[PDB]
Amino acid sequence: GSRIEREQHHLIESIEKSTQYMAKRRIGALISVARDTGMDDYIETGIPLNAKISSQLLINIFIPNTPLHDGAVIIKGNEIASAASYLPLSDSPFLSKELGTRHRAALGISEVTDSITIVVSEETGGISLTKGGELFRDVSEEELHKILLKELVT
Ligand SMILES: Cc1nn(C)c(C)c1CC(=O)Nc1ccccn1
Ligand SMILES: [Cl-]
Repeated sequence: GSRIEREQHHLIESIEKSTQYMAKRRIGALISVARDTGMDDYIETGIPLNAKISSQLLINIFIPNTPLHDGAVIIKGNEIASAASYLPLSDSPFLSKELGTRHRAALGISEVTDSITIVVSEETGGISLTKGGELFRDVSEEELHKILLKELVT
């Protein structure tokens, strides 16, 4: 009851710290947090980790030209379920064309699941979020904290 609430805030803090580190260095990232709708089919596409959640591990996963970086990290429950997992690309023509594959993958998974997905752009270092087919582009740290707090702490 209260143990899961402490885990969710640790999940939020882990996302904030890792995205800040990667944004400063323009390291692309794609982190999808599953919810009610299971993402088990997409977890199976990646390399399984089943690891404890930490900002340190999230950073090490997305280091460029490493075995674990090319794809999405999926967080299920209180674990980093998989890395290098593949997410469906959205077919939306409304998505801006200056955004890349990570943004299109984050939008695609938000259209068929209720998951919260976070993106770090390797071109601009901007942090974006997707939920329910919508895109919050280049959010600030306050905006990111408010969205994650509302959507991840039940
Ligand atoms: C869904 C899918 N299956 N397969 C074989 C491909 C190539 C895709 C789409 C895709 O490129 N998704 C992606 C790209 C970057 C990060 C995360 N997902
Ligand atoms: Cl990108």
